[PDB]
Amino acid sequence: KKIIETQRAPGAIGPYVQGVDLGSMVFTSGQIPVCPQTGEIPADVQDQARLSLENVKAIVVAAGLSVGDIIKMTVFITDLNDFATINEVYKQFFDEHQATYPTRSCVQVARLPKDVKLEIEAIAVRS
Amino acid sequence: MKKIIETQRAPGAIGPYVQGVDLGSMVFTSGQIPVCPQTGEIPADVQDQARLSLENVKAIVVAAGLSVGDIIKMTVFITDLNDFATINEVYKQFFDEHQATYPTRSCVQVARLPKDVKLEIEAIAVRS
Amino acid sequence: MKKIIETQRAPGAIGPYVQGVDLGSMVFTSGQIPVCPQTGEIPADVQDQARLSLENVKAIVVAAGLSVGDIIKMTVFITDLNDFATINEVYKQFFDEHQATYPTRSCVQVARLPKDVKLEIEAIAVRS
Repeated sequence: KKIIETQRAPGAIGPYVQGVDLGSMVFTSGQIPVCPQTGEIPADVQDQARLSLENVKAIVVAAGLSVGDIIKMTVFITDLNDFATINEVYKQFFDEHQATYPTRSCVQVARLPKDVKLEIEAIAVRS
Repeated sequence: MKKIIETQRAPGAIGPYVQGVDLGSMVFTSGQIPVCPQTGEIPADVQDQARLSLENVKAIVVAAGLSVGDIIKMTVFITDLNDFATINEVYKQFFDEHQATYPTRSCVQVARLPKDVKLEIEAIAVRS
Repeated sequence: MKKIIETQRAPGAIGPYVQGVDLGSMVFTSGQIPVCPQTGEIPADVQDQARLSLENVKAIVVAAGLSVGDIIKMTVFITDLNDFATINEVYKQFFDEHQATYPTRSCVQVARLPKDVKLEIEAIAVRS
């Protein structure tokens, strides 16, 4: 049960840690497209998708793991019109790390913290 | 242990995901929607939709060497809580049919789901 | 080891699910809504609702021989983000009171929750 803390993901606002490392398994919090330095949210969905993804990556790498060890994601979205765009980014993100795609759920919710267009949580394994 | 689960008995991974992953001790499925594995059709009735997602979950869990009775956790994202009595009747019947202990569950009403399905079901199965 | 968890300190199961599953290394809870185990009722105020879901989670985790400080991941499903600051405050004091480090967390606003409660909270806890 080790806590994960990285400056390459946005710092914890409220009463949660960025990640927890259980030994075999790493769980991230839901990541939103907040810039870890500036605290800013990009306006385009394609930039939001990339930034949530990077924020997930940061926590997983801080645990000593890679993109390729992510086995499950959930993508919470606010607008299905954004779906093909989010998918393209999500695909390029995995391809660039030469990593097979995780398992995945994807649901459109009513609203997300800070009115972002998406939120991504992950589960990675050590081997 | 990481092994990708791939089956013709569940609908083909359309976008950037795999249907299931087998970690040895645990199996995770992608969220299963009511898409017919052979025809790509979405049944119109919520009873048939409920039944079809559960069957798709089954197909992936079985392709891993497991069964429905190994399912320990499900999340059931739905678009109408008024459908809930019917979903729940189908869902009870499914575990019963398979002589399976009921898993833990969360059920929430979301805004909308891929391909305008009424439910999406993700599952976690353990080996022993 | 697939042990069903059963406690009277959380509302009894109302359908095809169990309150919790103990796998040995981890414990998964069903999604907990703010129904009082003794009255079957829902308090109107969201601080009360948040506290109660959290107590209900704790009742199951504790039935497995674990404690609040062993909870590693929560998903908080809410129907109104305007409730969020209030829910956080209650959620934080809950963990502080138990001297527990905060779990990882996802928080989304859904459209509707069973019995029209304001939030629903599921958990995962680990033994070691």
